[PDB]
Parts: sequence; structure tokens; C-alpha cells
Amino acid sequence: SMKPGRVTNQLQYLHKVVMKALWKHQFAWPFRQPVDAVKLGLPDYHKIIKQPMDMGTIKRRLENNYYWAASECMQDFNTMFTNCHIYNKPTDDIVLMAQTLEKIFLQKVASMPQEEQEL
Repeated sequence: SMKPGRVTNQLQYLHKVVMKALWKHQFAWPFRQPVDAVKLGLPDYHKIIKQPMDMGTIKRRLENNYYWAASECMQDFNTMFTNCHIYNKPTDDIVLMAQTLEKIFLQKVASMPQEEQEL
């Protein structure tokens, strides 16, 4: 991080509303921790996916006031979702799970405060 972490109204919303809804969802389980490509038998995962990202990592970052700005957290979420769409076959079950979470993410983000302020 070039910037210190802090708390903004948008980051607090991403934590207390958006992550709260996503973490507990029944389709969250493939996304709660980093992909372990050896354990899962995915030998080219790290050749294909340049920036792994997962909700466990995002949740820890939110808990530890890691982020400087909400866009940084948003970028992490969209990287996680994109990695799934890129790596997986369109017919893989995990793609449906990611799509379901994306819809929830978008629905919650639609009610986030739209001007960012430090707390």
C-alpha cells in the first residue's frame, strides 16, 4: 500500500452491509479462501490468473482497515469474480455460484453512500 489504510463511509458499508451479505451466502464457500491450485488439482491456475483474490482476503483487509479507498475494495471484488469467469468453463457450477454472488454484490452496492468521506 502506498497510502495508509483508513475508514471511509463507503468502506464501512462494504464491510458491514456488502461483505456481511456475501460471506454468509450458501454459494460463498468456493470464495472464502485463496484458491489452492495444488490441492484442487488445477496445474495452470497461476499461469492463467495473474492476481488471485478471494473473499477471505477482502474480509481481512476490511477488518484490518487495509484500504485507502472504496474503489480499491471494489477492484478486489471484481478481480475475484473475473478470475472465475476467466479460468472456469462457462458450464462449471462455480460460474453460476459467482453469478449469484455478483447479483447480490450489485444489489447491495446500489445502496452504498455515493460520496466517500473519511470517518
